[PDB]
Parts: sequence; structure tokens; C-alpha cells
Amino acid sequence: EVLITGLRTRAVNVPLAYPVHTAVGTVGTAPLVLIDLATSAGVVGHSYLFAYTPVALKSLKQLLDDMAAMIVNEPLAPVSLEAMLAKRFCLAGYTGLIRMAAAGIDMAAWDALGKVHETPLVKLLGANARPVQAYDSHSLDGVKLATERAVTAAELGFRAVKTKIGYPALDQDLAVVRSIRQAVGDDFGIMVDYNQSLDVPAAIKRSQALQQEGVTWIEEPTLQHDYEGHQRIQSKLNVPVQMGENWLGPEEMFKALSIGACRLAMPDAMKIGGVTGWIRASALAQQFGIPMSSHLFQEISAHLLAATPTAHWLERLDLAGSVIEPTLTFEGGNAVIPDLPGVGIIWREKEIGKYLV
Amino acid sequence: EVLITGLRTRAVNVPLAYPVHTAVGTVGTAPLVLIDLATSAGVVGHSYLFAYTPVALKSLKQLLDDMAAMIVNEPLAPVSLEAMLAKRFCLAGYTGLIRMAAAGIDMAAWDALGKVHETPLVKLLGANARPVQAYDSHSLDGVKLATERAVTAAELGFRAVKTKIGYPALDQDLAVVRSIRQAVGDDFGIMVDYNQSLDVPAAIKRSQALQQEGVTWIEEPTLQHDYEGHQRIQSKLNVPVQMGENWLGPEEMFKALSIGACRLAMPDAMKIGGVTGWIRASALAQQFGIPMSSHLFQEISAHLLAATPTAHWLERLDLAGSVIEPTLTFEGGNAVIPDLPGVGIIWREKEIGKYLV
Amino acid sequence: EVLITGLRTRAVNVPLAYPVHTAVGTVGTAPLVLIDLATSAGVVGHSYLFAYTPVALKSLKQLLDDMAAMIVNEPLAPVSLEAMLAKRFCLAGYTGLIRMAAAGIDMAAWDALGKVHETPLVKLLGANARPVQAYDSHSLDGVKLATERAVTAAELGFRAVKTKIGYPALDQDLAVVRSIRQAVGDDFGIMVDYNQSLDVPAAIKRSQALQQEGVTWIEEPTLQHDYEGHQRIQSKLNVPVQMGENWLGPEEMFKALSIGACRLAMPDAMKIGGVTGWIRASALAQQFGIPMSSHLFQEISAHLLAATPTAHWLERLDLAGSVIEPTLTFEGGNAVIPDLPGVGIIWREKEIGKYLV
Amino acid sequence: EVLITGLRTRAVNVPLAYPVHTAVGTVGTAPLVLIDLATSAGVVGHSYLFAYTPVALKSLKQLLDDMAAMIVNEPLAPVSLEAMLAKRFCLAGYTGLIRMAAAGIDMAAWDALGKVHETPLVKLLGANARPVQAYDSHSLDGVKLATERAVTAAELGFRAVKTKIGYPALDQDLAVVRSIRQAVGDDFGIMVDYNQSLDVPAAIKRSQALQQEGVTWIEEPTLQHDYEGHQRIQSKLNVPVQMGENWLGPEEMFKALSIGACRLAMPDAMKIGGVTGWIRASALAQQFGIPMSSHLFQEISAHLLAATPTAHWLERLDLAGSVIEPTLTFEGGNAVIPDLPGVGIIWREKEIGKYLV
Ligand SMILES: C[C@@](O)(C(=O)O)c1ccccc1
Ligand SMILES: C[C@@](O)(C(=O)O)c1ccccc1
Ligand SMILES: C[C@@](O)(C(=O)O)c1ccccc1
Ligand SMILES: C[C@@](O)(C(=O)O)c1ccccc1
Ligand SMILES: [Mg+2]
Ligand SMILES: [Mg+2]
Ligand SMILES: [Mg+2]
Ligand SMILES: [Mg+2]
Repeated sequence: EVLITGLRTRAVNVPLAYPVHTAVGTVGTAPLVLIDLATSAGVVGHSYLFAYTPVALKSLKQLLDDMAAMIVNEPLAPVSLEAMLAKRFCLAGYTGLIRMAAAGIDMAAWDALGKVHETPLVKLLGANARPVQAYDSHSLDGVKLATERAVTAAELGFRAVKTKIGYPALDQDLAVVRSIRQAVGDDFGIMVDYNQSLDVPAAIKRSQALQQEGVTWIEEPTLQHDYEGHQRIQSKLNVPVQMGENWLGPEEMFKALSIGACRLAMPDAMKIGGVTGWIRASALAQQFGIPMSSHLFQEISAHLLAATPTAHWLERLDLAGSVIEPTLTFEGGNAVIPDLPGVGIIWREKEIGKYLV
Repeated sequence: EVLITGLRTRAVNVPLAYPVHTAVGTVGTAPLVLIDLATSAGVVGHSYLFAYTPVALKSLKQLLDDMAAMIVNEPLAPVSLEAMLAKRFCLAGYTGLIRMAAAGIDMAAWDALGKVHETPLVKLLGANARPVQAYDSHSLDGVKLATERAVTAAELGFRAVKTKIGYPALDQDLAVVRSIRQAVGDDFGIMVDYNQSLDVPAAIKRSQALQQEGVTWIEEPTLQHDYEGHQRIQSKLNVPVQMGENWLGPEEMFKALSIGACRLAMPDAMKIGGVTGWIRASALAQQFGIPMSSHLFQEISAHLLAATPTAHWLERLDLAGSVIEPTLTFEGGNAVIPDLPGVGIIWREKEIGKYLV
Repeated sequence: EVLITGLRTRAVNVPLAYPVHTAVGTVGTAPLVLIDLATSAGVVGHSYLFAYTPVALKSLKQLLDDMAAMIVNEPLAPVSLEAMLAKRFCLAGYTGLIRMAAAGIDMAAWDALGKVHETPLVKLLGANARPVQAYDSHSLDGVKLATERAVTAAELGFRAVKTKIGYPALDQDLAVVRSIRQAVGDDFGIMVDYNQSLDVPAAIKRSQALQQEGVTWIEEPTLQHDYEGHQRIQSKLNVPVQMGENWLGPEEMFKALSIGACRLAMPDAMKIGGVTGWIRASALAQQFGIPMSSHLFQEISAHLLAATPTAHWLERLDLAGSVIEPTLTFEGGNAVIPDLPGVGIIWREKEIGKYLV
Repeated sequence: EVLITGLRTRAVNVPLAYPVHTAVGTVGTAPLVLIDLATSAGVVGHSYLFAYTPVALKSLKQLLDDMAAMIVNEPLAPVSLEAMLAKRFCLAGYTGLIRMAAAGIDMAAWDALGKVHETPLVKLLGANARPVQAYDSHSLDGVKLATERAVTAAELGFRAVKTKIGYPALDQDLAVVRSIRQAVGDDFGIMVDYNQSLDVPAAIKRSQALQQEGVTWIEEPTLQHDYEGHQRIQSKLNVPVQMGENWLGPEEMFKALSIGACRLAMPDAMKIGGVTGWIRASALAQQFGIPMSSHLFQEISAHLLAATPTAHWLERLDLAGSVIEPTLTFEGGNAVIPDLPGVGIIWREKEIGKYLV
């Protein structure tokens, strides 16, 4: 009855006002693939994917354009579509870029379902829209720029910031944390992200120094696939270890949570498998007693976290603000869901043309 | 001193004389990406990648063409190159198609190193070339075609065949196995591959029936990422459970072997990370006491298994025979390594032009 | 094609400028067995073994002279040779002095392979030569001599020293550490080695006092074969426990790492099985997330660590400097690999004659 | 008061009437080192060591001759001597040939203690001499010679034989077992020894076939250091897995028994550390509920097993019968301890001269 009738993708490389500097490199632009999923009902679902590096951008678009053939004329039923794509990519490996592509389709298909039923996505999922507390996410900025951006964030109403660390010496890490505490006072949340840059001995040593400074969480201290090494770092800390942005699918989260790798989780809506993957991740987090935050994709994440029983923080990191209307607002440090059908993504069509690859 | 000076890729879609039918679909053609890695020494390394479905072919080529920029002018040092690519794809996710691309570069770079030193790859790795026992790999062919191809294989000298199973009823699975035993006698090896098609209860029930028929191994009875479910099936069997073709990198093998998912392993040279990933996988298999076979890539696998302490079987499944010279020969059911520098892959240039995508 | 044609060994007992004093005894001279492995290609591989005590020197030479018969006329293929010697010493026990002898042959055979191909060993193994940070290793020297040698080491550019401890009273241990920190300042690395001299209760008590002084690592606090006791000491510490110099073969390391005995590893190139044993140990250390350092054998270890993914520190302890040319240089506290075929060991033939046993 | 005053060793290579053929090689002669330990009391202790291969014979003698210096003028107190040698070989590695040498001294020192006190060793250890059931140990002899030697053994009164297996095909293994059962009837014990020749899958498959034939135990099915692999084979069998001949010291037995590698143990008096190592091994076996047999050294083992709470079988395999008087007798399949001071070893001095190396 409602069928998918087409899929269109556009690759843009959008400039970021502040380049996201991390201990392992800087993301200077946002390579995005914008997706339009057309339906027989005359509504169009929308989502975008984040390619991380321009090196993977054209490849991800090509893959989605070659996948269009298998979903056109399929019913608009995201849960049924996901099971079919899992099965078709059986042998190839339903992970990495293939999984990320399948999640962009899922996300657009749920946006289209909410437009067919004229309802906000959070309401379609059975929950009320509520304000979600947000922290402002900045990068490995050195003492002065990370302190300047942190003062700006408390002035816009945010109650927590995330800074990037993992400098050559532990002392540079603590300098940054201390200068931020100095400026924002003891009330404020300071989250720190190591971006997989340390080995386990080094991470135990640096994290116990940071724990004495009062940080909110320590994020991905070592290689992300090393769940056992994260459990070993976590076992020596009172402060929570946070991870999850790099889990591809609920099945990688299930393996990390099973061995107790972390006390907090932050799935990425694209890598976890879209809305379908998020509902499953959310059920796991509830049973393992894990507070759950989001990573990127703030527009759909404000909807998904209002439906997440152990919802914890939304990450504000605006990667697509240039090509979409600002329907998501932040008020007093909280994201406010727009009262729009679906997810509330509206393309700024003439900006897109400027950034086209 | 020896530098990489260029990378060229060509995507072909080659016809297979017998389409590889599996319980989850048929691979009717081989989508391959042929790689030429040029060096300052005037030698060219060669490898190919297998894309599994044509849907992923152009995307994988595009990715390799966009990656060329980061390895041109780097020293021809595969172990150092791999650590650098692992680090650059840190945030994106060093798995799936990205990992597969990086492995094609590794494999071509080791072929080029062996050509610089005028030595067969097995000798460069410090071992003697030896004949490696091979089994012939056929598909979900129904009773009559799988029995016909099995008689042909014993006539060419092979001592074991792999058939695909996972039919609607257990009885169809046993019919195929029985008709093959009937024709080849009790001496012959019959391996069976379920290609992830069963759930754990179903796999315990079918595998104990097959075990009473005397099969060599039962391969991937359930979803490949489910290592715990494979351990649960394995715990109820005397016959070995075989898996490993879908592990991306030695770190996924390490996780499966740690929980005792299988009694046999068969890494895929491309998914395990190339020659660099194979040497690491081989060290793990030796310590866990796991006999190690290969999956696809018979040309480089004959070299890698002669250097593998618990080497077990080579899988004969010729996906690129149309576009490369037959330097790998099978004699009395054993692969014989060619006495050629590197890996011994020589393009049949006018065939390639016929299959170009 | 390249065959081993002879093996010659010479036992020397070389004077050490500073006798290596440990909590369980002093190594006053270096009992070494120098090995020359002749090949049909007209190149000669070189290695030496360290006998620890003169009591074991003539026995180790005799063993190698009696083993010559089984490797002469075998192909120069170290990985194939190792599997054959493992098999021949099956019943006797492939450990202790037999394993150490087999490793001297491995090391000489890889040096000869690199000379056949005119390439540095690190390049033959597929990696780039890079500077490796080194620490200077001194002994149980008492407060004043260990402080004097530590000032000398920071003056030669080293950024860390290893001192020996395990005095009758904990207070003597801390005095030594404190006097060194006093002299070199808070930036410097101080590693401490107990040389198996404590029982587990005693080691928990002394290590938590040393941890409050800021040492880099605590090395072999109790009996080396007691992996469980090391795990019990490690579980009570933030500082890493270091061990590994006494593991014979990758299979003993595999057992220690499996139960989590230590957070750092330092295999000995001879006891771990030579270059072949090192590549396997290196794959294990990477999967268990263990930073890996070396023990003795600085010349070949500078090559092996440049090829080791979790490479951590090189131990400078020059046992054979009197009978080999100084091709290994230390610059700004880092070992610099010589640009010589193989390993770069060149006998000083008239010195050898002075030390001959 | 009683001091050790000298140590003398003689290396002989004695012909064996039946060469001990195993799946990994044949022991055609017995390379032995005969030890004479002189004391201030005017008594001389005696023991011999078994070198397994002539390749290790001269090296083991040399080592003992170089160790003489550290025990001459020490009190004749084996337990105190062992702790001192453990400590002196701290750094070198108290295992392999060094451990085997130290055990030859222990065994001679306990023989000398029993001669000082004019008492049989079993009585000095606090137990009564009792007959110990013995099995006759033969080799990989093929169907006809292993059946001929098994009939001879039942005729001399033995109630069990050990045969060697591990032929190219399982069918050859069962042929040998069946032909022996045929000849000796269903009452007789048939033990089988694989001598580490199988991998774990292969060992599960062959052992369940042998278990259906009724063998007494399956001995060392896989590599001896692989305790986990033995536990995995054992977990699939009703018949006991037997091992222990290759444990060097009670600390290796402790590790194997801790993970449940076997249901039966057979320490070797030399590799376990002599009489001192045997008393410790015996305490471990009792607590883990492990029936304990011996391996080789029948003369001292008849004494040690009469003092072993879970004593099970003595292995008859006469390696030194040519150079020692037959004071150990077998009567109705049981070893009968001689009523002689110490261990009852008396050199046949003119035979020794014939076999001298
Ligand atoms: C810093 C990061 O790890 C995060 O948590 O926000 C991140 C990684 C990659 C791209 C954007 C953001
Ligand atoms: C059947 C298979 O699982 C195998 O093991 O060969 C296989 C899967 C996919 C492509 C080729 C072969
Ligand atoms: C002190 C030591 O344990 C080390 O780590 O260097 C060592 C032990 C034995 C000989 C040389 C060095
Ligand atoms: C066969 C054997 O394993 C045994 O158990 O007796 C053995 C091994 C080596 C020498 C003699 C005997
Ligand atoms: Mg992050
Ligand atoms: Mg398969
Ligand atoms: Mg040390
Ligand atoms: Mg035996």
C-alpha cells in the first residue's frame, strides 16, 4: 500500500566553523550524503549520513545509488526492510559502510512514515516529546580556545561541555581541564574525550589523574574494538568510562556491555543501525542498567532519546546546520523537538548547491 | 628507498562456470577489483579483491581510487603502511569495505616486495614452499549436480569436497550428503557449509544428524557475528564447527577464539587484513591450538599456508581464473606454489578488457 | 637453493665494566656463545646467546655443536627450521637450554637471510627502520653508585633508567628511588626490578609504597613462573607490573597474558624463540593490548621492535659490546638501526681471542 | 656433619633390545648419565639421568660437571640443596636440562641418605614397602610385533601393556588395539600413547573411536604444554586422558591440574624434580583426586609410589638394565622393592666400560 518509489542522494562537503580536532586527527569539513526517499504516498523521507573523511564520501554515495534497486517498490516498512538488507549483505558483511548506508535508508524511511501519519517521530514511537539536556561538544583546542568556547557555551545556557584531550603529556591534559573549570566554576559538567589514543596502562594513569579533577566521564580511552581493555581501565576508576559511538549495530554494543566495558553508552544513530537499531540498543541499555547518550545526529537523536528509558545526554555537534533549516532549538541547555511530522529535517536547497561534490 | 609511486584499479565482473549457490543466495559472477601497485623500483605488485555482490563493486573501486593519495610516496613497507591506514581510519571505522580495501593494498605491496627481492612470497616469509592439500568447493547444488561435481573432483585427484546445505528440511541436507558418500566412498572428505542459515536450536538438531553421517566439519551453522551461539552449537558436537571467512581483522578472530566458538578456523586473506593480518591470525591459531584453513584467494593462500604452523586445508574456488595465468597448479589434490617472485599473479590482459565494468 | 652448510660456535666470557648486581646475585661477566651460520650462498649469519652463569656456558656450546648435524644441508628457511627442531625435541622437552640453542640458530638464520637479500632485517620483516626509545639498565647499586650512573645516563641523552631493588628493608628500596629522583628531576623515567625476590604479600606492600613515589613499572616482583601470584600483585596496583624476560617461547607468554599476569611485557629475543618466536609474541601482545619492550639483545631488538605494533621501550644493556663493532648507536636516548644487511653484527675478531673459553 | 665431598658422572649410550618407536620418532639407544655422589660418611649415592637423544648427552654431562663446584662441601640435605639450586638458577631458568641435572643430584642425595641410615628409601620416607602393580611398556610396533610382545608380557605375569599409536589413519590405530585385545582377552589392560602427535579435533575423533574399543587410558593426545587443549579433549571423553611425563617441576603439574587437563597423572622422577619434587607432586595429586602413576625410572619409582597416597601404576621400561644389577624384581605383574639401603642401584662396572661415551 505505501511503497518506496525512489532514492536520490547528493554528496556535499560542508565547511565547519570550528574544525573538530582530535588526538588522532582533525575533521575540518563535514562530508555528508543527503538522502531523499520517495514514496507512493507522495511524501519524501529525508536523512543524511556522515562519512568522517572525504576519502570515503564518493564511495558511500555510490553504494547507496547501487542499493536503490533492491528497495524500490518495497513497502515502506523499516523493520521489514532492515531484516531484508541484513540478509542480502549476509556474505559481504553487514557492517562498516554497508551498515551505515542501510541505516541512512532506515532513518529516511521512518521520517517518511511519520510524514504519512502526520506525526512527530517521537510520537510514532509511543512517547511524549520532552526537553533533552544537551552538552556542547568542542575539540582538542588547546587551553585558550577550549576555555573561550566553554565560556560561550555556558552563556548560551549549556550546563556541560566536552573537550578533546590526549596531548603528548598528561600535564597538557590537566591544564586544559583546569583552565575550563577555572572559567566555568565547579558546577559545570566537563566531559573529556581521548578518541582511542591511549594504551591501557597509559589510560589507567591519566584517567586517575583526571578523576581527581572531577570530570564527568572519560570517553574512548583506548582502541574502540578493545572491549576487554576498556573493562580493565574501567575496573580501576570511580569516574565512568563512556563509549559506543563506534559500535556498528546493537550486536557490537551487546558484546561490550556483556563483558562490562563501560558504565555509560552513547550509540551513534547511523552506526547503530538507524531508528530500528536504536530501539534495540535502548532495550539492551535498560536491562544492563546503562545511562544512554547520543553521538552526532542531534535532530533525530532528540526524538530517539525522548523514547529511551535510560536517556542521559544529547550531544550538540551541528554537522549539517548549513544545509537544513534550524527546526531543532536549544533552550536553557536543552534540545526542544520541533512539532513537525517525522524528524523535522527541511533541506535549505540553495545552500546544498554551494557544497555539492 | 623503494617507494610506492601509483595505484591503479580495474573493476571486472567475471562469469563463473558454476554459480555458487548458498542457503542465503547465489553468487553468479565474480565482481573483482584488480589492483596494480607501482613502485620506484620499476616493479608492479598485483592483487585482486572480491566484492561478493555487484552492488558493492563500484563503491569498493571508488574507495581504493580515493585512498591512492595517502599511500603514494610512502615506502614499500606493508607492516608500516597497515599501522598508518589503521590510524587514518580510526574515526570512520577500520572494518568492512575500508578494511577490505586496505587488505588489497597490503597484498599487492607484499607481492611487490617479493618481486624487488626476486623471491617467492613464502620464502620471503621464511618458509619452504610445500604442497598444500586442497578440497574442491562446490555449492547448494541439489543431489544430482553436487554428486556429479564430486565424482569429477575425485577424478581430478582431490580427496575432499565442500557442499552447501541448509535446505527447507533436514532430510534434503542428508540426501545430498548420502548421495555424495555413495558415489565417492567412505574414504573421501565431505565438508558441509550452512552459510549462516540456521538458528542455534535448529543447528544443534541438524548437526547431530549430519555428525552421524560422518562429515568432516560443519561450517558457519548460524549468524557469523554470533560467537556465543557457535560455542553453544559446538559444545553439543563431536564433529568440529568451522568458521572464520567473515572475521574482519585478527581482532574479530581473537574474540571468537577467546570464547571457544569453533574447533577449526578458515580466515579469508582479504577480510583478515592481507598478508600482514594473516601472519598475526596464524600466531593466534597456533596458541589456541586451532587447525587453520583458507577461504578463497587460492593463489596467495597456498603461500600463506606453507608458512602457517597449524596449516590445515586450502580451499580451491577459482574466482579469478579467467583474468590471471594458471601459475597455481593442483597435482594429486594439492596446490603447488609457482616458482615465481611474489605471489605469481600474471594478468591475462585481453581477457580483462572483456569483463570490464 | 640456499642451504645451510655449517655452524661454528665460540664460547667467550667477557668482563662487564659494571657487574649487574640483582637481589638474587650478581652477573659479573657475560658468558656468551658466538654463532656463525655458513650458507651455500657464501654469506655467514651471526648471533650470540647469553648463558647467564659460566656454569651453563660450556654445556650450551656443546649442545649447539651436537645439534649442527641436524641443520646442515637444510634450506635457509627459519620458520621451517623452527618447526623441525620443535618436533625433534618433542620428547626431550623443547624449553630451557635446548630452546635457547634453537633460538640462536633462528637468529643467525634470519641475519643470513637479510644478507642474501642485502636488506636490513627490519625491512625484510616489512617495516621501516624508526628510532626506538631506550632506557639505560643499571643494577642493585646502592644509593650513591645508582645515583651516579643515573646522572651519567641523563647526560648521554637517556630519558629513563632501570635500577635493581629488593634490599632487606623497604626503606632501602625507597632511599635508592628517592636519591635518583632527587638527582634527575620529576620528568625522568625510573623503572625498578625486583628480580623475583619477593613473596606476594611482601610485593603488594612494597609496590604500593613505590607507587606513591612515581615509578614507571615494577618488574618481576615474585617468582617468574607464578603467573597467578603476579595477577594477584597487579590487581592491587595502579602502576603496571612488567614481566616476560623469562618466558620460554610464545606459549609461556600466552599462558601469563591469558590470566592477566601483567600490564606490560618484555620478551627476551633468545628465550622467546628468536625472530620467529618474536613475531608470534608480537601478535599476542597486540591482541591482549600489552605494550611490548625488549630484554637484552639490543642489536636485534632495535630491529624487532620497529616491526612490533605495540612497541614500547628498548632495554640498553650492552653485554657483547666488547666483541662486536658498535654499529648500533644511541642518539638522544633512542637506538638507531644500522643501515646494514641483516642485523648488523660484525665480529671484532682479535677481541674474541682474548676472551675465549 | 655429613657433607657432600664429590660428584662423578659417566655418559653411556646403551643399546635397547627393542627400540622405542613413537609417533614422533624412535629412541633406539638409551643415552644415560650415571651419577656418583660421594659423602664424608664414606657412602656413595647413585642415580642416572635419561637424555632422550644422544644430541643432548654430552651437554647434560658437562652441565653436571660444571655444577659440582656449587654442591661439594654442602650438607647432605636434599630439601635444603634443592632450594639453593632453585635460587642459583633463578635468572637462567630453573627448567629443562638444568632442572633435570638438579633432579639427578637430588635422587643421588636421597639414595646416599638412605645408605647413611641403612634403610630402604621407602622406609626413610615413612612408608612400608608394598608390591606395586606394573604394566609393560612397548612401542609403535605395528600389529604383529605389538601383539607378539603383548602375549609375552601376559606370560611373564603382567596384567596391562602400553602400546604406541598415532599412525597415518585411525584405522591403523584400531587394528593394533584390536589385534592385541584378540590375543590377550577382554580382561587385560591396554593403554595407548599418542606421544603428542595429534591436534585437538583429530584427538577428539580418534579417542572416541578408541573409547568404544575399551582402552585403559589415552596418553598425551596433543602437545604436552597445551593444558587447555588437553582439557578440551578430556571434556569429550569417558575414558581418562593421561599425561605428566613432560611436566618440569611440580609447578607445571599444578598449572595443568588447576585447569583440569587430565584425569590421571604420571610424573617422570627426573623431570618432576627427583624425590623432593615427587613428594610435592604426590601431595598435589591427592588433593586434586588424581590417581598417580610413574614414567620411567622404575627402580626409584617403585619406592616413591609405595609412599604415594593415590599411587596407581608403575611403568616397566627398563632403560638402564644393562649397567645396573637386577635388584628390582617383577613378580606376578608387580614390582617388588629390594631390601637394600637407599634405592638399591648397584653399578655393573665392567658393562659400563663397554658403553662409555
Ligand atoms: C569527538 C568525537 O569522538 C565525539 O564524541 O564527538 C567525534 C568523532 C568523529 C567525528 C565527530 C565527533
Ligand atoms: C560458500 C562460501 O561460504 C565458502 O566457504 O566457500 C563462500 C561464500 C561467499 C563466496 C564464495 C564462497
Ligand atoms: C636485571 C635483569 O632482570 C634485567 O631486566 O635487565 C637481567 C637479568 C639477568 C641478566 C641481565 C639482566
Ligand atoms: C613412550 C613414552 O612416552 C612412555 O610413556 O613411555 C616414552 C617417551 C620417551 C622415552 C621413553 C618413553
Ligand atoms: Mg567521542
Ligand atoms: Mg563458507
Ligand atoms: Mg628484569
Ligand atoms: Mg608416554
